Amino acid sequence: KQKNEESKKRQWALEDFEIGRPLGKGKFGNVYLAREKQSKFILALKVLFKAQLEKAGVEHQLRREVEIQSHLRHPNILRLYGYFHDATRVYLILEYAPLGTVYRELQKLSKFDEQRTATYITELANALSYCHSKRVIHRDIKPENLLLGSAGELKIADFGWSVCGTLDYLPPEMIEGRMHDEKVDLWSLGVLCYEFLVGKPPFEANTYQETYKRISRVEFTFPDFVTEGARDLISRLLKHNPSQRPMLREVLEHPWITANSSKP
Ligand SMILES: Cc1ccc(C(=O)N[C@@H](C(=O)Nc2ccc3c(c2)/C(=C\c2cnc[nH]2)C(=O)N3)c2ccccc2)c(=O)n1Cc1ccc(F)c(F)c1
Repeated sequence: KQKNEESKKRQWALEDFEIGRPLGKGKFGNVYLAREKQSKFILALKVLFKAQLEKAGVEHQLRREVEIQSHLRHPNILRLYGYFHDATRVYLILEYAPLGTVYRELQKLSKFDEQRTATYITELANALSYCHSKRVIHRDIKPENLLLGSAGELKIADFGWSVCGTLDYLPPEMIEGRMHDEKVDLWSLGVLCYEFLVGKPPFEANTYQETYKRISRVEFTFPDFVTEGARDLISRLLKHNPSQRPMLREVLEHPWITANSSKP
């Protein structure tokens, strides 16, 4: 299912694949379902236009991110099989996550129950701990960049790595131009946790400027249905002071998480 091949190579051409239905769209590329002709392996092929990548000044980010990603082997991170190119465009060979994005699940369910939410948060904390363990700090984490495996397991799908768009998930130190460390994504978990339970992120607003101020001020409120344990956890993660966010160990041990996650 996931342990295909570790020898990533660039002798792949478009003629190796039968192309299927469009899976999603982004600014630069379309992602398609695809099947490798020889093996019949189902995967997703994301197609990005080279000229657009260079024009936007992100091609170097892509080379470095691909190189990093090729090293990451983890059940809650989408596995990257390889890449190649022709004259017009650049092709990324990605794991196919059949149950789709958490974003769509949120749109379909309106909000998640504490069980879905705490399972998702455990999976994210595990994945970010693994990423942090190899010097790979993460940028923002969006429900759009969370996929679901055949058993409903979460897969981190965004390239927010290191050796923007909407800010909803960015911590103050990332938006105020301050210094940021691995604690940025702890902020991200609080934002995602809130959105999972509530159905929108804690600082959502009609305009970018309003949102900027709400994040900077940490101006958010809890609806009544949000339980005492979740309020406490979100409040621990959504701290202005990076130094005040917990370690991932502490997150995984939080009594609301331990009492609510469905992860055997
Ligand atoms: C901010 C952001 C968000 C998302 C991406 C991103 O690309 N995810 C890739 C992806 O979806 N894989 C994938 C694999 C198997 C799947 C599915 C999806 C799926 C269903 C589906 C689709 N849609 C809702 N459900 C299904 O059933 N099986 C992807 C790669 C290339 C093109 C499109 C998607 C991302 O890069 N960014 C960063 C970003 C980019 C451009 C900006 F301008 C910006 F500001 C920020």
